Amino acid sequence: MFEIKKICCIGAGYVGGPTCSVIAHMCPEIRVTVVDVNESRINAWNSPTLPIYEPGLKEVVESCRGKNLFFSTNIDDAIKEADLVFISVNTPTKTYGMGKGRAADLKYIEACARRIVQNSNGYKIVTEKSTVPVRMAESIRRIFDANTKPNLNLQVLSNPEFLAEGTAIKDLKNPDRVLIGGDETPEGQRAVQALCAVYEHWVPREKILTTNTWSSELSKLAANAFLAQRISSINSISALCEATGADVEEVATAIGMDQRIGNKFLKASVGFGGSCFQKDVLNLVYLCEALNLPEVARYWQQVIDMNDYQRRRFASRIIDSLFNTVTDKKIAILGFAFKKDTGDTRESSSIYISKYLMDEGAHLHIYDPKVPREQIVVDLSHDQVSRLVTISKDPYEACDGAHAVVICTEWDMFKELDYERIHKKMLKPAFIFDGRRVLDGLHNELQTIGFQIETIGKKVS
Amino acid sequence: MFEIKKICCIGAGYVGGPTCSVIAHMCPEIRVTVVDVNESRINAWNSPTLPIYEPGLKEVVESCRGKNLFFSTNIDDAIKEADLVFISVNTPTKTYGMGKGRAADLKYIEACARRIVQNSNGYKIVTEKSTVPVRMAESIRRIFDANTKPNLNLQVLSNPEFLAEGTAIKDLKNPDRVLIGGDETPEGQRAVQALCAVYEHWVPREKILTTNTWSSELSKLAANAFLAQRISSINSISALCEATGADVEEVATAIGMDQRIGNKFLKASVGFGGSCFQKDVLNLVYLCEALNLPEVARYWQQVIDMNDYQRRRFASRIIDSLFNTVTDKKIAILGFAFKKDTGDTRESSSIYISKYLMDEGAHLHIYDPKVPREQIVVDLSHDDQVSRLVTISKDPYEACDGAHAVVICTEWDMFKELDYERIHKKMLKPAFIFDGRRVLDGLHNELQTIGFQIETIGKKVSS
Amino acid sequence: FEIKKICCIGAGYVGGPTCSVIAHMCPEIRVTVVDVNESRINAWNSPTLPIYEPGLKEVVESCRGKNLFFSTNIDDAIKEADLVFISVNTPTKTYGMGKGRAADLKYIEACARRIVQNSNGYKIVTEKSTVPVRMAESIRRIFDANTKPNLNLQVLSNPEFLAEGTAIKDLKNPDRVLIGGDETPEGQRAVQALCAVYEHWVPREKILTTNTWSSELSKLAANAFLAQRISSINSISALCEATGADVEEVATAIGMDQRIGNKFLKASVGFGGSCFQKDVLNLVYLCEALNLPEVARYWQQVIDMNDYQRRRFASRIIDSLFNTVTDKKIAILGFAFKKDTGDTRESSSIYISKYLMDEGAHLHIYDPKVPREQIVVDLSHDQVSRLVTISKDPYEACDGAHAVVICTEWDMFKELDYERIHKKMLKPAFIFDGRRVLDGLHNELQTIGFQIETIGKKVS
Repeated sequence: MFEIKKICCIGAGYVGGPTCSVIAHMCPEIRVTVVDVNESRINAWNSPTLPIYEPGLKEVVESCRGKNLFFSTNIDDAIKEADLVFISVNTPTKTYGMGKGRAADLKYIEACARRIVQNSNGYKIVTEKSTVPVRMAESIRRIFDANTKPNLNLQVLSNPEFLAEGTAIKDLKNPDRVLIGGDETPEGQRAVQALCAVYEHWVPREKILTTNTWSSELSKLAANAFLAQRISSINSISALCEATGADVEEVATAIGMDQRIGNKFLKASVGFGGSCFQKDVLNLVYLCEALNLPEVARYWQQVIDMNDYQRRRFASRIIDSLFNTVTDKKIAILGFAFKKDTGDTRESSSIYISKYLMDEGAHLHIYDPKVPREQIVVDLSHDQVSRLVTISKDPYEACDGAHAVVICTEWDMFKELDYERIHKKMLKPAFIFDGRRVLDGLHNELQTIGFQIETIGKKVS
Repeated sequence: MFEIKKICCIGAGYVGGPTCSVIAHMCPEIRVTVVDVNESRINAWNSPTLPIYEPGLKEVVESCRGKNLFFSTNIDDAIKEADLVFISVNTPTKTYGMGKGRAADLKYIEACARRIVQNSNGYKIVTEKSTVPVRMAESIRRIFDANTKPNLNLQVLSNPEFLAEGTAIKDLKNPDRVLIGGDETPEGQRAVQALCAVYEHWVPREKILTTNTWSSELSKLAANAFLAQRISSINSISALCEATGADVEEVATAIGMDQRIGNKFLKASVGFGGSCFQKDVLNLVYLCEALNLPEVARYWQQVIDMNDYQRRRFASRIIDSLFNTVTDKKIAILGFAFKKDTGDTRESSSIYISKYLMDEGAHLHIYDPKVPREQIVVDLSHDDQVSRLVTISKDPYEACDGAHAVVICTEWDMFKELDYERIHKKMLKPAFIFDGRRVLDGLHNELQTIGFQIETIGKKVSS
Repeated sequence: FEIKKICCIGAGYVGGPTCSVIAHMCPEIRVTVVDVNESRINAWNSPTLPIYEPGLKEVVESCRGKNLFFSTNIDDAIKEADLVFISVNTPTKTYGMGKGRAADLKYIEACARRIVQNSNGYKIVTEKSTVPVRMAESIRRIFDANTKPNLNLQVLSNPEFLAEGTAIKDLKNPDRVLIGGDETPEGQRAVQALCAVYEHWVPREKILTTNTWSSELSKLAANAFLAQRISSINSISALCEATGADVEEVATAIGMDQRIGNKFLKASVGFGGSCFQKDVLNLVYLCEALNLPEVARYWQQVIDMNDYQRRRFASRIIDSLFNTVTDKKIAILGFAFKKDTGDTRESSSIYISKYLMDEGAHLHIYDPKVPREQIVVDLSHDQVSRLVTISKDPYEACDGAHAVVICTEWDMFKELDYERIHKKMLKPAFIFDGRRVLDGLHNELQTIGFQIETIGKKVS
């Protein structure tokens, strides 16, 4: 049974960094070297301020850095010494050409593969950690075969990450499962078992799942699509609740108590966001089109169409409730990050709701307790931002003289605002549009104050 | 009856120039004057370097110019003196307004017709040589009738050109047929015979076909449509060959040995090009829509859709074979002219293949032995993208040095004779050759043992 | 390896004539044509052959009983043969997946199973009938799954290209012989063995060897290229009618380009016969199944244009007759799909007739060769009883008629007494020439009083 003693991870982002930090934390006898072409990131990892924020990560990095955890820009030597090379580079969506807006951009993966084989001799295990399209491993193998040397024996595995941002360390220390895919040949199984042996230092054997290479790559895409589909499904029910007098929280509770469905990922919202869900579902749809599977492609495209409809429908409700005109009206946008307790705005629903209201000429005053001013301007920019967008320092200034308060992110503090004070200074009639159900239970009090309050999945009354 | 002694040709392009040169060459007693408003062209025709390249054309022109062949900008007097006036101005596709992208642009023909009747007296024969939509002659006749003078008698004929680019002189000296259309009136027939007697100085009577005016105009469009359809048909079969393991060259040989089909114009390619095939087919399509023949229109439109599909599919094969990403990859484009043995790039398939790869952000290194560097830059510009992504190489080995793939888009003979062993050593691995013209047929065993993965039109990819 | 014994399974218009010529040209080769149809096998052994081809009766009588044999003993013929031809029918599916377009392969697969059941040692098995591309792979899989010790069945493709009416001339002097086989040493050895049979009377330069798939695809593609020439010139005929051009003038001008050639450029009411439409639809279906929708819709245009040419011709008749033909007597001259044959398969006359029947016309149909019963069958699904009369001579069909519709180019229609026909027709009297058979007679017919309309010529 082959024992991995040296690990090299190419890519110092939110996938490679935390995973390779935890491996080093759990495997004292393994040397872990994280390398990246971006010198700023590598220096930041070796600095007192880490380039990504995850609870517990700063502690983990400080307990191993300098013993068996190393960050370096010397990509060549780290590859040369390693028994195992992780490919953890970014796979952004193509913004150009074939599959624009949907397909993954593979240029970083292929250059990474070419760098590895150029710098490798003898036996190494090469592992895809970044989210790759299915059959990527076949391409990496072909690059290795075409650039082969005497005694060179590079084994290619798949080992996707399933951590969700905000709980990376907890998820890496106690994963629901570890997924490792490899060829079903004797060489592939030896390599798979060698990688299993690393994770078995802290993960129970029952939570380590081994599959073939293609299953492992597809499982990562399928898993995120199934999760996004749960949200789009309950969001589709919220529209039906608004039309019938049902209440989407009561329905979601009743549904989730069926133990075959479970009670997670059933919170209706103005739409899901973040850098993973839309990107992975769109990648799955593109894959299906490329494989002549249009029925499957249109099946998964609905998850995205429903998400787009949930956002557009919420913006239209605002415009319709405000007497079908919002031009020059001050509107407070409370919450800009894609979810609470983060500064991340990527694919945030607040961006799309804001753009829809900007397209009507609304004067938006935007408050978020964590997102910086500069990021909000960028997210809403391509001049229109100058005319229409104000970034408020506190929620009450955002609401002063407003026609409506639009809650787009479920920050806990929005439940605690002084709505009596807010009402006095709003123009009348004053509206609250709750896109996150955070004001549930406060509706009776807000109405007696004088607000007209509308929320996702509840009939207006 | 009527003997043509002076000919005036309005238009000094591909339609007018070579034909009138050959007429002068074959008919020493006829004075032939080619006229054009473009003063650069007239001078070039009167210079030792001609504005279009055709084998043998220089010899023809130098044997008559100044004797009975003349190039001049004096349009008015050349018209006044002529017994026969050829209308040979261009009919480009409209890039604006009604029928944009498909209709023929007729402004030059009409201005030419108005110029003729304004400068004409007595009897003249006016002949449409340029490719026109059917019934163009009716418009010309109406212009003449509305601007008539005492003792003015303008007879309008159709006499289209069928020369193929590259063999223009051979085809004009030895044509498959000469086609002349005119009215079935006594005056129309006298004019038809007068034009026939010119061609009878070197063309046998059995090869001169006379029809009515409308049949002659339509015959030009239809013949061009039939030729383009043969190419689109064998190209559609090439995609079937790639999916089944048949080989399009074997299939094309088997088909072409049926003497009812014949073996010409059955070479599969990345797509037909040049300034005439697509233009003439789209004109036929537009004509059909305007006459409320939508079934006929969509029938001929398929010839163009298949050509567009053949180019898009070849580019998609390249991207797919290169691991579905060509961003920042160096790719050699060997061949930019629309066909071999010319510098002409008009509607060249290489333009479209190059643009598809540019849209992915590929670094193209383009080599062509005859196309000038500035023309390649113009054809790929709208520019900034051309600056970032396009290099024009001085020779094929420089284009291939450090390249991921070699793409052969034009069937130049020299690409067959390259030192592919030298090219392979300096290419990145795996090294790909994409043969869009089947020029490397028979070298596959030799190229594979060197180490290339070679893909070609109409052949399944080897595993 | 020398082929000494040949067995041909299938005694139709393909296998019979081809194997008769092989026997005639190769005295030392024993050639056995076998078929389960006992009626046919006897007819081949009788003085009256089941298919009529000039020269066929002469060729068969020179070899039958010598080295050419017709038998229903398929099994022993297979067991003894070095080369087995598969020449069974592949009709279009009328049910299920690909209905109306895909070939029904049940006879080929059954034939494959019979061969491997009855074979030992080395044999060459050759597809002669028109098959879908990759058919040979299916036959090879049946053979491999039912293999025996030392069994070696080599599968080749050798399609036939004879045209009905000139079959014997085409077999004795073919434009080309096409043989497809595996590009392995065993495949090439089997290919060369088949070439040696044909080299008894076919020059080497006309024998083309390719891989298996190319040979199968070549048969479909060639008929599709021919059908496309007809649909292309027919599309031009509609444009001639709209512009004043003449399709015969245009076709002559086109056909004098030696890169196009002057064959298969006769505009008509539509192509017919049991080959053209069937093969083009098979190609379209093949393209759809291979996820090639662009190629599929390209070749589908050949059929849509043919359907349009027929529908447009029928609508011209109806519009010229003042947009009503209910109870009007209309003479249909010609029912066969082309002249000088009794074959009506996919005849344009069937479709033109049915369009006119849907309007309630009283059709009187005359054809000098098609038997009465065949016309009734072709027009059936009661409507035939009410509306269809089959005439004995053309003058009876035209008596009291409003219109004469010429759908088949029989030479005799050029020679009718049109003065006599005009007197007894209702006025205005129309002639609709769907084959251009009356060209040159237009002035004479017009002065008699007919309004004459024809394909590819603007109405006078």
